Amino acid sequence: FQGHMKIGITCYPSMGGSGIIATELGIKLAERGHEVHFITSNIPFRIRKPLPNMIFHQVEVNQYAVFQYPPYDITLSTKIAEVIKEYDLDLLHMHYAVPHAICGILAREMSGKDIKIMTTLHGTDITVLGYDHSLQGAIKFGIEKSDIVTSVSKSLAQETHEIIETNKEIIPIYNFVRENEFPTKHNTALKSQFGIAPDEKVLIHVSNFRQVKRIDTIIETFAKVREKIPSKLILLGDGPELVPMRQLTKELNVEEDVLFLGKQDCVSEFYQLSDLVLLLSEKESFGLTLLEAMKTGVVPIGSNAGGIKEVIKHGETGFVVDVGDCDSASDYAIRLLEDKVLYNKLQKNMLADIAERFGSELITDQYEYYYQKMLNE
Amino acid sequence: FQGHMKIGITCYPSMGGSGIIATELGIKLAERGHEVHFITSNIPFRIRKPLPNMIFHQVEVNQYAVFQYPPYDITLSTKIAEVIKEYDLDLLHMHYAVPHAICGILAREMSGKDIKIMTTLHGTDITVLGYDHSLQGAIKFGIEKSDIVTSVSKSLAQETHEIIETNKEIIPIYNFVRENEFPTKHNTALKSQFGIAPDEKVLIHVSNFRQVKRIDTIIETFAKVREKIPSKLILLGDGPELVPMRQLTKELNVEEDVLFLGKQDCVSEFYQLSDLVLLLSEKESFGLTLLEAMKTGVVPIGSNAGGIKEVIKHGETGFVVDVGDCDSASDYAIRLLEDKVLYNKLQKNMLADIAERFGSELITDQYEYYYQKMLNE
Amino acid sequence: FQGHMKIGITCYPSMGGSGIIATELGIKLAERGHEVHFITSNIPFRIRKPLPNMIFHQVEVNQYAVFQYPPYDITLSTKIAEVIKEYDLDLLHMHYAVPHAICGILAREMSGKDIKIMTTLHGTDITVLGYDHSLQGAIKFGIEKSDIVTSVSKSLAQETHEIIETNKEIIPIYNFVRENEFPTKHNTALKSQFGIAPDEKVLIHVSNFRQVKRIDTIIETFAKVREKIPSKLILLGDGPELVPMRQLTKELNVEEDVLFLGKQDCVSEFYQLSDLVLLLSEKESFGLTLLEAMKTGVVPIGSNAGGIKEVIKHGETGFVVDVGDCDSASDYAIRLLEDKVLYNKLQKNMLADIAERFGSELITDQYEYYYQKMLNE
Amino acid sequence: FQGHMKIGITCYPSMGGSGIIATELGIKLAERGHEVHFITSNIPFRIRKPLPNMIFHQVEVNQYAVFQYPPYDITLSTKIAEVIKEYDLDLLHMHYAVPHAICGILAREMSGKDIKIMTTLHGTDITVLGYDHSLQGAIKFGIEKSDIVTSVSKSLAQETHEIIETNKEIIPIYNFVRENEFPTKHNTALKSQFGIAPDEKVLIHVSNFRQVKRIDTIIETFAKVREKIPSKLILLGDGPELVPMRQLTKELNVEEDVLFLGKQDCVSEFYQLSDLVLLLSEKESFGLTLLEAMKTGVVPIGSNAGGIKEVIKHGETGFVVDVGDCDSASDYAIRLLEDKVLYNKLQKNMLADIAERFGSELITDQYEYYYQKMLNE
Ligand SMILES: O=c1ccn([C@@H]2O[C@H](COP(=O)(O)OP(=O)(O)O)[C@@H](O)[C@H]2O)c(=O)[nH]1
Ligand SMILES: O=c1ccn([C@@H]2O[C@H](COP(=O)(O)OP(=O)(O)O)[C@@H](O)[C@H]2O)c(=O)[nH]1
Ligand SMILES: O=c1ccn([C@@H]2O[C@H](COP(=O)(O)OP(=O)(O)O)[C@@H](O)[C@H]2O)c(=O)[nH]1
Ligand SMILES: O=c1ccn([C@@H]2O[C@H](COP(=O)(O)OP(=O)(O)O)[C@@H](O)[C@H]2O)c(=O)[nH]1
Ligand SMILES: CC(=O)N[C@@H]1[C@@H](O)[C@H](O)[C@@H](CO)O[C@@H]1O
Ligand SMILES: CC(=O)N[C@@H]1[C@@H](O)[C@H](O)[C@@H](CO)O[C@@H]1O
Ligand SMILES: CC(=O)N[C@@H]1[C@@H](O)[C@H](O)[C@@H](CO)O[C@@H]1O
Ligand SMILES: CC(=O)N[C@@H]1[C@@H](O)[C@H](O)[C@@H](CO)O[C@@H]1O
Repeated sequence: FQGHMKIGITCYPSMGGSGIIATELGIKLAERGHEVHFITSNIPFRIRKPLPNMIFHQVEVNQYAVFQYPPYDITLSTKIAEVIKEYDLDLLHMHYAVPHAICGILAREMSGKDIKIMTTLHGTDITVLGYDHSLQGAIKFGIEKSDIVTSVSKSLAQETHEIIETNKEIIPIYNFVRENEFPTKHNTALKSQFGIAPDEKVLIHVSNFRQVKRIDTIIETFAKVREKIPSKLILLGDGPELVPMRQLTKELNVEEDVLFLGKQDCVSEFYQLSDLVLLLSEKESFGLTLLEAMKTGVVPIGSNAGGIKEVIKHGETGFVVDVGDCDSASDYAIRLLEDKVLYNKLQKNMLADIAERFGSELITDQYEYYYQKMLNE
Repeated sequence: FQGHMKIGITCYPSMGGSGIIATELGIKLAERGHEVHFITSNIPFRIRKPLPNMIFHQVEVNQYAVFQYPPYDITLSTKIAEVIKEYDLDLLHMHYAVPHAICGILAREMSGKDIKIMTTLHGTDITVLGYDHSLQGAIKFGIEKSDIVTSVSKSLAQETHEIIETNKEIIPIYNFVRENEFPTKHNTALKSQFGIAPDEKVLIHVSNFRQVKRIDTIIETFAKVREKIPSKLILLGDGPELVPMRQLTKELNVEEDVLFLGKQDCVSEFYQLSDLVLLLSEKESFGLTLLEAMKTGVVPIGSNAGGIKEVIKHGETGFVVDVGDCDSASDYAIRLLEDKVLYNKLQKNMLADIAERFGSELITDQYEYYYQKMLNE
Repeated sequence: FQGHMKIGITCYPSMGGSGIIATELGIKLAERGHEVHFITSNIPFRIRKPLPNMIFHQVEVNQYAVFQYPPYDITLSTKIAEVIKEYDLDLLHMHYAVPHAICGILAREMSGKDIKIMTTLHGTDITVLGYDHSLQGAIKFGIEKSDIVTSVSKSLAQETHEIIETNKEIIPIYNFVRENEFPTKHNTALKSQFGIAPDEKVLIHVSNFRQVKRIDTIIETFAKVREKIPSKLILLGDGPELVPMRQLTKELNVEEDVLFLGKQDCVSEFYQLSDLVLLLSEKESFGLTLLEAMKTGVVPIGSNAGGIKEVIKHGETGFVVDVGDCDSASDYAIRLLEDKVLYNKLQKNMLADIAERFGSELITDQYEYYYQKMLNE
Repeated sequence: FQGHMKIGITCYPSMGGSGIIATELGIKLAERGHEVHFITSNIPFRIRKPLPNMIFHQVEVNQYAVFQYPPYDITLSTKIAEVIKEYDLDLLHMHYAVPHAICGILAREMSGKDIKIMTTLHGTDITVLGYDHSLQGAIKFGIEKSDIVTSVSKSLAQETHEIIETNKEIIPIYNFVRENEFPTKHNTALKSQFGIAPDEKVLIHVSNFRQVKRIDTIIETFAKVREKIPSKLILLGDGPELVPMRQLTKELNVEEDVLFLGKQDCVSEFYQLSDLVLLLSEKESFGLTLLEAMKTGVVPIGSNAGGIKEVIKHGETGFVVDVGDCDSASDYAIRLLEDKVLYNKLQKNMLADIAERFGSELITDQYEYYYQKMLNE
C-alpha cells in the first residue's frame, strides 16, 4: 500500500444500483481516511454524516439561450478539472464509459495534470448500444484510454469484450452492501401498518419498473404461488411499466394481493418483513436489490441473465430460472414458502457466501488495491 | 366548402417525412389563400417564397437555472395560445399524438377559445411505446380529445387501434409530394461529378440510418446485385448506423461501390440519376422517400412493413419483399436492371398510380374537407 | 374542517427551499393521516420513515429518437393524471406556476375529474421573467386557472401582482422548518474535526452559489469582521460562483479563514456550531436557510431584499442591511460577536417570534384550511 | 499557400449569424475545391447545390433511459472523431469556445491524430458568462488549447481579453455576406402584397427578439419617425420579446404601422423593399443583419455596442447612436428619409466600404491564410 489518496468520484447519485455503489464506496474510502471528492450534477445523495475529508461538489447544468442542449458533459468535466487543480487529486473513479469516463478523460486534459483514471462498467454502455450505435466509438475510447477498467460482474466483462471488441483488460470487482445498513433481522411491526396479516407470506421485488425487469414474469409467478399459499407481493419502485403491470394484476385477479408501494428511501425495513426476493430480469449485470435482500436474510429467486447467476448460487444460496419461466419460478417459490428446512439451509449458505464474496471491506480493499496499482504504473 | 380558414400547424420541421409533409401541406393551403400559421421551436424550415398569408412563429426553448429540463411542451403551448388569441385561429393541425396533440389541447385551454384540433399520426407514437409505456395514457388522450384524427396509411390506423385500444375513428389520408419539386426526368450531368460512369446502374437509399431502416439488408442486397451488374449504391442521409454500415461494406468487399454521400438538401437531383430506390424497413408507416423517387420515375423495391405495401403495388408499380429477404430483393433488382420491358411497364403504371392516389391537390382537398367537417360539428 | 384529504404534490424535490418545503409539508399532512401522493421526476427525496398513507410516484423522462427535448411536462402531467384516476385524489398542490401549475391543469384535463388545484409561488416565476418573457402568458394562466394561489411571503405576492398584472388573489403563507430536525442547541464536537478552535467565532452562509446570493458581499463582510475578531466563515453549498468566490478570498487575503465545505445533507449540525448566519441576497422571496439557522439559535443578518425583511425583524430578532452594504453588515456582525447582551436579547426574541409566525403546525393548519376552502367552493 | 485542405466545420447551423457565417464560409471553401465536412447535430442547413467535395455529417442526440441529459457534447465529439479517422482531416474549424472548441479538442484526442483546431469567437461565450460563471474555465481552456483563435470583430477580441484574462492572441476576422445572395437592388412588387403603399417609407429590423436587441428602442424610434413621415416598420423574426413588443406598439398607438411578419427564409427580398435598417442592440459583436441590408443598398442606423461601430462608419456609411437613444435615432432616420442627397452619399460610401472590408473573397482568403499558418507551425 502506498497510502492516503485524493480521489474524485463521478456517477449519477440517483440512478439505480450504480449510484448507490459509487456513493457507498466513496463513504467507505473516506472512513479509512482517504480524501474523497464527489463531483456530480445538481442531484441529491444519501450521506449519513459529514466527514472533514469527504466533499460533495455539485454543478448546475443550465441551458442559456446559447446552447441547443444543456451542456452536461462539458460542465461536469470543467468542474472535475477545477477540483483536480484546487485539491491536487491523485486519481478519478468514473462510473460508466459514457458519459463519465469521457468526462474524466476531458477533465484530465483541462486540468494539465496527468491524473490516473479508473472506470467502472455497470452495463449501461451495453444498454445504450442496444438502442443506438452512435456512441460505440466513444464507449470504446473511454474504455481504452482509462488506466484501469473494472466491471461489476464477470458476465459483464465478457459481454463487453464481445460487443465492444477491445483487448483492454477488464477487472471484475463485485458489488457490495454496507452491512450496518442491512441488519440480518426479521420484523413484523411494519407488516400490520401495510395491511399484511402475520400468517401471510411476503414476496418482494424492488426495481425501476423498466421492461428489462420482466415484472410480468414476477406477477405471473406470484399468481401461481397465490393459488397454493396465502401471500402478498410487494412491488417497490416506480417507472414505465407501472400501469401495464397494475392492469396485469387485474387480469390475473390478484389485484388485492399485489401492493404497489411506490419509491422508498428505506428499503431494508421492507426486506426485513419479506420472505422471498425476486429479480427475473432479461438483462442484469449484478442486481443490487438481491444482495440487499440476501444480506437481510431473504432467500432469492433470480433469472439466469448476466450477473444474477454469479450472485445466486443455484441450489446452494437460492434458485436461478430461465428468463420468462414463471412455471419454474413459482415451483421454487412454493417450495421455499412451504419448507422451513430448505429455506433455513439456503439462508445459512447465503449469509456465509455473501460475507466471503461481497463484503464491503473486502470489495473496498479490491478497489483500493487497483487504485494504487494505477498510481505505480 | 365553408371557405377561408385560419390554421395553426405544429410539427418538428426538421424531422423526417412528417416535417416535410406538414410544411408542404401548409404551403399548399397557403397558396389556395388560407391563412396559415406555423408554430414550432427554434428549428429551420424550407419555404420557397414568402406569402403575406403564411407566417412562421418560432419559440425559443431555454432552460434557466429554474427548470430541470427545457420546457418545450409548455413553451410551445403558450406560443400557440398567443397565436390563437392574436389572429383568431379557427383550428389547429398537430402532427404526432405526443407531444403536439397534447400541446394543442393545452393551448386551446390557455387561449380561452374552443378551437378545433386535427391530429395526424405518423407512427412515432407506436415507436415511442416500443421503448417505454410511460406515455401510453397521453397518446390515448391526445387521440381521443382531438376533434379528428388522421393517419398517413391504413396500416397505421389499424396498428394504432390494436396498440392504443381506442374506439376513436382514425381517418387514413395518404402522404404526397409536391409535383413541381420532383420532375419526372433523368439526368447524368451530376453522375460524373460523383464518379459514376455513364454505363453504371445506380441504386439509391435515403434515410435517417436508424436500425429500423435495415440498411444491412440494403447493403446485402446490393452486394448480390453487384456480382451480376456493374453498379453503385448511393446512401443519402446520416445517423446511428453509419459506422456499422460502412464496416459492413468492407466485409462484403463492396466498399468502393457504396457512396456515403451524407445529408442532402436537394434529393430530387440524386433521384434523377438513380435507377432503383430501396426502402427495406422493419417498420414504416408510409415511406416518403419512395414516393419522392417514384414521382421522379425511379422504380421501387420495398419491404412489406406497414404502409410500404400500400405505396407500392406489388408486381404492378414495383416489388415488395419480406423484411430481411435480401435474396428476393436482389432477384427483383437484377431483373429490373436487366429488363427494360419490365422496368418501363412498372414505371408507367407507377406514374399513373401515384397521380391518382397521392397527388398533392387531391390530398390537400382531403385535409381541407375534414378541416371543414370539424368546424361544422 | 371537512376531514381526510387525498392530495397530490408536485415539486422539484432537489431544488432549494421549495423542494424542502413541499416535501416537509407533505410529511406533516401525512402524519395527521391525510393520504399524500408525491409525483415528481426521477429525482431523490429525503423521507425519514415510510407511512402507509404516503406514496412517492416517480416518472422517468426519456428522450427517444422521436422528441427534440425530453418531454418533462407531458410525462409528469400523464403521471399525475394516472394517480388522480387510480386513487381518486381530491386536490393537487403544485409548486411553481411553471412548470407545475400548468402540469396540474393539464393533468386535471387528462384525468376527467374536476379536481381542485392549489399553486404555491416561490419566486422562481419572477426569476424566469427576468431572463425571458416567453413564459409570461403561461405564468399568468397557471396563476389564474388555479383554484387558490399562495406565496411564501407578502413581498412575493405584491411583486407578482406588479409583474404579472393579474387580479387573482394571492394568499401569503410563510415557510416553516420541522422543529425536531432543528434542535435549539450549540455543539463543538464537530468544530475541532473541521479545524476550528474553540475560541473562534463562526459565521455561516448556506446557498446555491448563484450570483443573486451576493456571496461577494458576504466575503467582503467577513474580511472586515476578521480584522477585529478571530473567526471563520463557513460556506455551505456549491454552484456557479464557487471559483470566483474562492479567488475573492485570496484577493482579500482571508483564504485560510474561509472554509468551502461543499454540499451537505445535514446542515443542522453546522448551524449548531455557528454564531452568525448571513443571507445578503439581491432577490429572496423567503430565505429558508435563515429560518433553519434561527431555529437552531443562530442570530441572522440579512439584506432587505424581498421576504428577508419579513423573516428578520430588524433590531428585534436580527439585523437587515441594504443590498451590497458590507460596511453596515460587518458593523452589525462585529457587535453581535462582541456583545453577549445584544446577542442573547435578539436570540430570545427570535426564538419566540419564529415559533409564533413560522411554526410547522401553524403553517400546516393554514395550508390545510385553504385545501378545504377549495373543496367547498 | 500549401494547397488543398480537408476541413471539418462545427456550428449550430440554425442559430443566428454564427450558423450562417460558418455554413457560407464552408461553401466558399468548397467552391475553391477544398474538401469540406460539416459535423452538426440533427439541425437543418441551407445548401444551394450539392458538391462532391462538401459533405454534411449529422448526428442524432438521444437521451436513453441511461443519461440524465442528452449527451450532445460527447455525441458530437465522437462523430467529429469518426470523420477525422475516415477522411484524414487536416484541421477543425469550431464556432464558439463552448461547446464546440471543447468538442474539437475532445475529438482530436478520440481520433488519435494531432489535427489542428481553429476556433472562431462570435460573442456567445461572453453572453454565457453574463448569466453564470460555471463555464469560465472551459471557455478559457477552449481558447488556449486551440491552435488559432479568431473573433468576428476587434471589439470582441478586446472584450474577451478583459473578461477571460488570457494572453492568447485572438485574430479579428470580420463577417461577410455572399454577394450573389444579396443583389444591390430595390423592388416594389412585394411591397403591395404586404399592404405597403408605393409612397410609404419602410424601416426594417431583423432579429431573434431577445431583450439584448432593444426592440423597445426601435419601436420608440419608429413612433417618432411616424409623426413626421408616413412609413411602416417591418419586424422580421420571432422570439421572447414578441408579445411585449406587440403591446408596446399599442401603447404608442402605432400598431397598424408595425408589421410583425415572423421568421423568413428569404430576407433579401425584404431588404430590397426597405429604406432603413435598424440594429440598436445593447450587445452585438458584429450584426450580420446590418451587412446583409447594407449589401442590398439599405442605409443603416446602429447603436455603438460592440462591433456595430466597426460595421457602420458613423457619418460616412450610416449613423451610430448611444444604446437607448431613441431621440437621436429618430432624428437620423427622419433626415435619411427626407434627404435624398444624404441618403445617396452614405449609400455610395457604404457600398464601396463593405466591398473593401467585408467581401466574401477577401474574408475567405483571410481564413484560408490562417488555416495554412496552423498547418505549418
Ligand atoms: O424504491 C426504490 C427502488 C429502488 N431502490 C434502489 O435502487 C437500486 C437498484 O439497483 P439494482 O442493481 O437492483 O437495479 P438497477 O436499478 O441498477 O437496474 C437498489 O439499491 C435499490 O434498493 C430504492 O432505494 N428504492
Ligand atoms: O439527406 C436527406 C435524408 C432524408 N431526407 C428527407 O427526409 C424524409 C424522410 O422521410 P421518410 O418517410 O422516407 O422517412 P422518415 O425519416 O420519416 O422515417 C424524406 O423526405 C427525405 O427526402 C432529406 O431531405 N435529405
Ligand atoms: O449544502 C446545502 C445547501 C443548501 N441546502 C438547503 O437548500 C435550501 C435552500 O433554501 P433557501 O430558501 O435558503 O434558498 P433557495 O435555494 O431556495 O434560493 C435550504 O433548505 C438549505 O438547507 C442544503 O440542504 N445543503
Ligand atoms: O427571420 C429571420 C431572422 C433572422 N435571420 C437571420 O439570422 C441572422 C442573425 O444574425 P445577426 O448577427 O444579425 O444576429 P444574431 O442572431 O447572431 O444575434 C441573420 O443572418 C438574419 O438574416 C433570418 O434569416 N430570418
Ligand atoms: C439492468 C442492469 O444491468 N443494471 C445494472 C445492475 O444490474 C447493477 O446492479 C447496477 C450497479 O452495478 O448497475 C446497473 O444499473
Ligand atoms: C419509420 C416510420 O414510420 N416513419 C414514418 C414514415 O414512414 C412516414 O413517411 C413519415 C411521414 O408521414 O412519418 C414517419 O416518420
Ligand atoms: C432566490 C429565491 O427567491 N429563492 C426562493 C427562496 O427565497 C425560498 O426560501 C424558496 C422556498 O420558498 O423558494 C425560492 O427558491
Ligand atoms: C448579440 C451577438 O453578439 N450576436 C452575435 C452577432 O453580433 C454576430 O453577427 C453573430 C455572427 O458572428 O454572432 C453572434 O450571434
